[PDB]
Amino acid sequence: AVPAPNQQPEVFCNQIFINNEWHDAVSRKTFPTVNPSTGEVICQVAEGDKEDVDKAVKAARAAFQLGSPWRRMDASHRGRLLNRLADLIERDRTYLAALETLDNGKPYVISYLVDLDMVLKCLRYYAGWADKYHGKTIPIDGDFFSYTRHEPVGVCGQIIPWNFPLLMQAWKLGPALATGNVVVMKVAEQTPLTALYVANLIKEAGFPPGVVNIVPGFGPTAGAAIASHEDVDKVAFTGSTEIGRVIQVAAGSSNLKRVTLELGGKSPNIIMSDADMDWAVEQAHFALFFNQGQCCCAGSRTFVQEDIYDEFVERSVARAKSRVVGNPFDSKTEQGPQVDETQFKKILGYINTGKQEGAKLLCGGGIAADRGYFIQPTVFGDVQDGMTIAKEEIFGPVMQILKFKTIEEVVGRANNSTYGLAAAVFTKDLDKANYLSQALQAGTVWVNCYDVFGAQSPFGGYKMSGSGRELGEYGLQAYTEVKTVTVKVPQKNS
Amino acid sequence: AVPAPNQQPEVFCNQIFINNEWHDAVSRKTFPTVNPSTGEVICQVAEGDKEDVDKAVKAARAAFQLGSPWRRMDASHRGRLLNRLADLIERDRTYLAALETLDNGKPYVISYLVDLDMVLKCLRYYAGWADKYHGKTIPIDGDFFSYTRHEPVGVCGQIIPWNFPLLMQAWKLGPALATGNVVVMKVAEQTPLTALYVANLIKEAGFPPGVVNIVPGFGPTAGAAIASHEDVDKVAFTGSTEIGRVIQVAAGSSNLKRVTLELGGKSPNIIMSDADMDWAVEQAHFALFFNQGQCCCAGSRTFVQEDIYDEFVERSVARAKSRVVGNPFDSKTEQGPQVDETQFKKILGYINTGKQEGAKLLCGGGIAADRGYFIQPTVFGDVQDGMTIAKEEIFGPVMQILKFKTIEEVVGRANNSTYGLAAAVFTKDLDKANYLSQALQAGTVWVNCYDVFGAQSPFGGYKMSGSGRELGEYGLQAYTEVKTVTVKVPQKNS
Amino acid sequence: AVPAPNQQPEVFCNQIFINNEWHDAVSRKTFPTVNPSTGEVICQVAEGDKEDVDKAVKAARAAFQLGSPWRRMDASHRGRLLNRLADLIERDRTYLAALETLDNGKPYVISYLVDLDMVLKCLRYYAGWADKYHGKTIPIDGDFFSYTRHEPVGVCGQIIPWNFPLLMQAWKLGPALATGNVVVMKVAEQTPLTALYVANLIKEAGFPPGVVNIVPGFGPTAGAAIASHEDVDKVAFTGSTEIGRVIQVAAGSSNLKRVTLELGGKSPNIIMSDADMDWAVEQAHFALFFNQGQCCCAGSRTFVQEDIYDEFVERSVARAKSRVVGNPFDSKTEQGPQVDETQFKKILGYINTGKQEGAKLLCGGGIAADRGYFIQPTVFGDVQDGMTIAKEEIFGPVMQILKFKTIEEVVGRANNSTYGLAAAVFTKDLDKANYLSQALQAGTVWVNCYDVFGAQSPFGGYKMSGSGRELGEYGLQAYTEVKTVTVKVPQKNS
Amino acid sequence: AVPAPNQQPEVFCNQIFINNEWHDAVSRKTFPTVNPSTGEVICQVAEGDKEDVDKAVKAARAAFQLGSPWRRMDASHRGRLLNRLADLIERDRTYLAALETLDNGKPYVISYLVDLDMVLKCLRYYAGWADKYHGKTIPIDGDFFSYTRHEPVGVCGQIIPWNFPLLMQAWKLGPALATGNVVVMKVAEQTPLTALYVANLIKEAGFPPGVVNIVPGFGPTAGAAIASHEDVDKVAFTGSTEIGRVIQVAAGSSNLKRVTLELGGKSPNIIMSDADMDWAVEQAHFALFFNQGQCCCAGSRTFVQEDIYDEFVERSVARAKSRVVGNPFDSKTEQGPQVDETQFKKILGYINTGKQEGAKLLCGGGIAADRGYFIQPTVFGDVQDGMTIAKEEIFGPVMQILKFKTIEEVVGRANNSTYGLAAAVFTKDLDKANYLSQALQAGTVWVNCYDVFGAQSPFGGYKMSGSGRELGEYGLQAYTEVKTVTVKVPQKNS
Ligand code: NA
Ligand code: NA
Ligand code: NA
Ligand code: NA
Repeated sequence: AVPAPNQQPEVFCNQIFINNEWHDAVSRKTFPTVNPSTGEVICQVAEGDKEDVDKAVKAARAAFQLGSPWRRMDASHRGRLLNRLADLIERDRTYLAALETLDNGKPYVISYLVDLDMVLKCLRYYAGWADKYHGKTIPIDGDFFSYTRHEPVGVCGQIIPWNFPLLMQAWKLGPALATGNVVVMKVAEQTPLTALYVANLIKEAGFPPGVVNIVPGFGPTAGAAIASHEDVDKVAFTGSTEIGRVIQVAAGSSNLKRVTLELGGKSPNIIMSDADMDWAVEQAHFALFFNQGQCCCAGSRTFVQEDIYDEFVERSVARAKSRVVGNPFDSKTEQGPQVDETQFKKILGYINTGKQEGAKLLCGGGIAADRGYFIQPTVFGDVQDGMTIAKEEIFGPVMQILKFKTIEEVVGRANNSTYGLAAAVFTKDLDKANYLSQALQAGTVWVNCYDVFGAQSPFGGYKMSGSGRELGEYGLQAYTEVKTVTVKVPQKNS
Repeated sequence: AVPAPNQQPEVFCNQIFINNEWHDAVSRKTFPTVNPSTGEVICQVAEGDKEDVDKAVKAARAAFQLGSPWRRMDASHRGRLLNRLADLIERDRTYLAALETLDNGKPYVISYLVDLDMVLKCLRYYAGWADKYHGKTIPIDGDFFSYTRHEPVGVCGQIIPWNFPLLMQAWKLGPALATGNVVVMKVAEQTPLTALYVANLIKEAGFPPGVVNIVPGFGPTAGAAIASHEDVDKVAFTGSTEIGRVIQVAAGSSNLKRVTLELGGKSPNIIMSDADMDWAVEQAHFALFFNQGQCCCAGSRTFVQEDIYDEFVERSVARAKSRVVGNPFDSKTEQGPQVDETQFKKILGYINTGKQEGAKLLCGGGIAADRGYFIQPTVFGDVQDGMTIAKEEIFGPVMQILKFKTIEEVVGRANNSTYGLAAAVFTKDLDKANYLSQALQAGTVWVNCYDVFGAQSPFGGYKMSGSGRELGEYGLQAYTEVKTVTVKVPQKNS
Repeated sequence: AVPAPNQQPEVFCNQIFINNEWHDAVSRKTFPTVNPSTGEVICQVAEGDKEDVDKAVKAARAAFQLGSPWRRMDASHRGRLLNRLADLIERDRTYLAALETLDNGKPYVISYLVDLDMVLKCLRYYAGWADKYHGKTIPIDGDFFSYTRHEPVGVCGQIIPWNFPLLMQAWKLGPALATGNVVVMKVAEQTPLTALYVANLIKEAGFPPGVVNIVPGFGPTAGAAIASHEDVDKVAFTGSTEIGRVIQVAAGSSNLKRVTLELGGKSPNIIMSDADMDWAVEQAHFALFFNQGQCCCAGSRTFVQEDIYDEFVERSVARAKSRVVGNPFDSKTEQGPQVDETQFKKILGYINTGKQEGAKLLCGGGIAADRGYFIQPTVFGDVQDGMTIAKEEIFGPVMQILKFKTIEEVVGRANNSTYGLAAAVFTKDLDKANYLSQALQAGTVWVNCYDVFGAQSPFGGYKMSGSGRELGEYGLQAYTEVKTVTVKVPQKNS
Repeated sequence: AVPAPNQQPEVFCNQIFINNEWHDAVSRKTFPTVNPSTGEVICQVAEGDKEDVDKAVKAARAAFQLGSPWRRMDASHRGRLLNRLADLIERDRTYLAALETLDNGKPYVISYLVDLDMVLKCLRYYAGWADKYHGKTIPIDGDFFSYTRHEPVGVCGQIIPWNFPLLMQAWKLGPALATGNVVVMKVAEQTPLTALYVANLIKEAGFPPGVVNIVPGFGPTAGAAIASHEDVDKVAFTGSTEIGRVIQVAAGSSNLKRVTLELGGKSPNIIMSDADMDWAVEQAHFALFFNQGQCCCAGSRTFVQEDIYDEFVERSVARAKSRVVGNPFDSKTEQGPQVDETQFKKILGYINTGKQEGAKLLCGGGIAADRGYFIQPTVFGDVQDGMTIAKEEIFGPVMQILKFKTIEEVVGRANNSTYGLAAAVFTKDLDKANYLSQALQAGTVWVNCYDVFGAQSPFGGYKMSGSGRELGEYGLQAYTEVKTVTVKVPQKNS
């Protein structure tokens, strides 16, 4: 079931979080955060900039000093704190889900059943890793005792997007804190509220001051300040491929800080002729339209084998036309508004480009409401690889259906992209499944399913969809600095 | 028990290696490689540039295609090939050691007993890793079967320095080949010969054409071409910190290729009052003077506790004065010439700066021979943290001895650096050793020893000394692209 | 902060626990459990036998059937349940500690601050392991996809001792439940209460019926029934070496069930001449006297270097004389009574033997109270290796102090034993610590400390002190059955 | 590509191997080893007994002493030695293959192409493990430094069968030697020759005396002396379930030595109606008839779905009737003789048993030649679960074909056995494969293939088919003794 929401939840936090205290921007400047469903301003938020970032970094660095409460804390206790933070989030689940929906636009039912649940599972998962990421005792040559210490990388700058505000924060905080690092987080200007409230919970949980610092603000200012900072040891970024470049260049230009990127995609969803029609159709719909189509791993290239193409398209169009668009607080709503005006216009622009280039508009294609940033579930058929809607990430409710003949053909076409975040394969055949999962150049390959995330399984991109991995044990690698200690001994023995 | 060397080894390879064939630069241009012991030209070498690197990348990419011999090869067989390569190198050990000394300048005895031995151990170590770097089967939530495939990152651009020509090539090829990647290597212009001959052995061993391609040439040309190439998936660089920045910026500006860096250092060698005097003195000498002082992790900051400072310095000066400098082919020679004129002049410049800033010159300080790039073993006493020779990497036979009082003091001074490649601690006290090894911010902390390397133990730097690790199991991480495959199953059970 | 105890807590559970329900023994027989501090009966407890064990096994087997709630449960959820169990035990902490002290005899302060704290840390540690014990994807030769599934071993029979009732229960349940196994636990006849109450908490936590079944009773009856059962897949035993043999014999004679043993010991505590006198004395005292000396890893062989022997002995005797013996509920009591009469007499018998064989009685040596099973802290000096009190496990407040001269001597004397559960070394010298830690043949070697347990570090014995390890990642191995799945694929690629 | 064999290979080794030297049995007794193809005696072999085993154990223990060549040797060097042994075995490949066939009876082509090839890959695989089985540095609570040492278990008694003489020796020596243990091996009385020759190669390779000792002789004498020896730390046995019990009982009755067992089986080969008929028929034949049916994991229960039963049986019978039985040295021979008379008679007995209980004899069922121990490829149809030929391991060329209807039915029937060594599933359906591979209670589950072994993939049984695993990383666990070292440090930091 799902508890009734407060459609107009009160905002308790809207400032910069440093040393477990709330601060106004040094410039005293604030920026408005809008409710995408109405287009009206929710409240003002402290606009952090370079100077505010500097304050946050110094606080983090201080909390990371040898002998500090955070450094001396037992690894198991860090796990205890993460579990406490999770318990607190669960206590304030209904409120957080409502505030998430208010600032993001996604359906309250989803924020409660999906986003929040995943946030809880992510933090609790990593909570258990806190005291289990062992170093090694190595059998080196000669009379020596060699071993490695898995230490925290240090002050970690984390910049996250707006599509999954709370979840993105969880994916970043979970591994970082589990391994004993300190954080200076830069949340999206479109969705700063939920993350800021969580900071209050981090304080309530008992995390030492300076361990987690959140600086709301713009990208070119606050974000770039973190990426170019001389005292930030590592930066984790999740967003567009274009900005990912800026981040890596900034890291190489400054202090050569370690970098991991989770960028965009143009994920291919391959439906073989032997697939379960009903299942594939529903999953292909979910694969694309999930979260208003604002998912980095969205199945934006639906490949369908010719023998079943016509039927698949017919069923897909019907499903899209039946997709309920409206008030995200209404239990019947399947699709809310896009995050903001910029995205709203961007998507309409892509739809226009799709029409211009010859793609067959099967349904939707325009605005779905007079107020808010609602867009009709759109489906394009007979899409070709060279079309703009087949190459660029739309990040909206715009489905692309392409036809193919052979398995060798679809492999080449699916892999012919600078992106490689994810891919899916729908088939009943064992050999086909194995052939494709191996051949596909993507960080995650789903078989007879889509958007199946687990805190236990790593997620990340190939090619220009990013570098490094998040979630699972792999998610701890980027947050660890390996130290080798080689000691001379009297006489080494096996 | 070292075999008599051939002081005038014949050069059989001096061109660009692509598809197991030797090619002249497209521009037909060549550059001279000098014997640092005489200053005379050994021979000309094909000067590779962008167009040459482009040919290399295409060959590598072709060898990496799905279904190719290298891709279909059993992981165990890749291990067999690496073992065969090692066997071939051992067969031609005496020749390679001589050719190494001829082009690099290091004593032949060291080339044979150290470099070649370490080359063999590295290749053989990784040969064993070829079929053991397992992926994982993950207990994800829901009715799904989730697992990861540890696939090769792809086309790897590897740029190596001149201080350890053969060894650096092995540290690179070992992990790359063991994990099934393809290589486009750019060797140092100062020492291209030995690596090129090894390429001939790579062909002889049976490695498929295009798996390993070597392009000799300059850095701003060939090296930059690789770092900025749109089809190179990963770049591994070892060299100066200055150039490391260029590499990472090039990667972010191009295709967001994965990057790992092994940069410079100013490693502190801490000698506590309770240390074994004789041992610490000898190890401190080796720590700094090894390989003409041309070691990335050289103990260029010798911290000595006041109570033993005087005696330590006296013994160190004596050892430095008795260090034999001369023909690297003479068995009595402990120190050969510096790699080239540029390094020769740079070192003298640092010695001049050391005198100008108030450091007490105890011995050496000038040229050691009329012909070649020989420098006298130089030792500076009463060095202060603020001095240039105390902050900048000299990369030559110039020792810095600093005095300290407390253990807390030395930690702070040792850690006050933008470098953090290595560090050492000499003491008989258990608690002191553990306190320091933990407190020191360096990739490798040696206790009662120095420059102890093992193919089993990872090596890499903290801060601006680099990112990522080489050697050991960790050395495989950067050469692996993790793919998650999540399959829907009828009913998941434990 | 130790809360005021209920020096006579009420017993709510005293029956057999099967399918989350309380049952009387099939025979309806019961056995008394005595308060060692008064010798008075606390209450009767259902005396389980073979027929009762058979019921428990069938219940366990049923809960382990493919498709059952326990088998289908998400691994992460098993973790949640273990964390819930912990929270429940923490809620009833004060009560459990008191009940522990009542049935066992250990000081309430220790039961609260040590036993329960460790029980909570153990369960919470393993809760985090529930969804992280991955299988592997293996790069096998040929066109195949090979991987391993880490499945539960199945029905696990767990037999535990009386020295740490609650903690031994946690050490067993934590790893077993985290890996998805089912349990048929046989608790000690001397201390069945606390475990039985925990079963109530297991039910309250939400664990499916049949997952954990507890059968109180005698060893030759219930215990042997489990060890010899044809449907028990694995048995984990902790107790004496003598019974350990019976366990392995029973396993081999029955169905070849997997076996792991945590037996007795005669752990050497080596005090080098350069050790911290005060610290070594206090730790050596703790090492032997902890938990009324009823610790499997007790430092029952205190080796002291001759140069410091006299002083160490003097200080040791003073500390032993000042050790407060009395009512466990009194805050000032450091030592409570022995678990039962049998142990009471066995200890006195050993003290008598110590006197008869020439060991020098320095203090104590007799009964400490008129009522209960209290024994005076006894210390024997000038003990020789061949003496009975130097070879056999006393399991009481009887300290053995031996004199030695050289480090080579002590290693040989320490290792000359059929036991090898633990050992300790006290010294300030780095080389000595490393030499001894490597040379000593024991599952755990403590340096400058003793009885330092962590749920993160494995514990187990060498030689006849047992086989297999508990705690840490290693504790999951014995509870895992490895399955290899090798699938034929169209064409294998790296 | 198989070199012409020496049909009458000379025997160079037929004594007891201790300390790299050949010794006669203390009793001077010898036993004949027979050529199963002719029934003639090949030669006599020293009959080792208890006293001979005692000598071997003492030699092994001596070679395992702290500071010995074997204990001090670099782990990487152990790998070098293993690779050398492999090279020597390959050098004498043709000879060993012929001698294997001479004493065992299996076809020379198979001995050369399969057995020897597998032996080479096993040792070479484990050679790579020697310096890679790392211990751990654990983030324990409090101010401590905790880590583990992966030490050798010690003196390992290894008892192997006669079905795969050389391969079984490799599966044993590889992991034991890679981890630095010492060995006392007891080879099968029916096939002692090849293992003894390999011992010569062991000495030639450079292994220190006492590291590997081989004692040929009978089971109740030599084998039992090893299992019950007071100085043998671990025993690995491969053979019948009956003797496996004796081994575990001996271990528990003696010194509680660690035990791993690889026993028999009655592995089910499930053929679904949608399987590739031709492929399944050929694979089901191989599954049962390989190595004269003398394979522990032989697919002795071929379950076939009713809709394809009739055709499958027809094709199976035809294939069985075409299977060439004859001189193992003739290239045309597919099946040689059974290992000895005892097995010969046992098989004939089971064949008669099958006829008596109602199983339909489709072909064969009798002796295939006048001389030797040749038996006709026998196929039984319409076999029922309750029949003896359906429950007990025949270990001969006798196929059982059973009919089933549903997938749920077959799972229950396949799992209804005290054996659980292996199983197979033939189907084109993804879901069926996953459903079955998860449901089957077997150590190895092959999908669309059978008898696919890889040094990288673990092998072992469930239930009464054994305990523990061999091959892969898992094969190292039983050969490792874990030691925890917990050191007190000034101040623990992350
Ligand atoms: Na917003
Ligand atoms: Na040169
Ligand atoms: Na009692
Ligand atoms: Na024979």
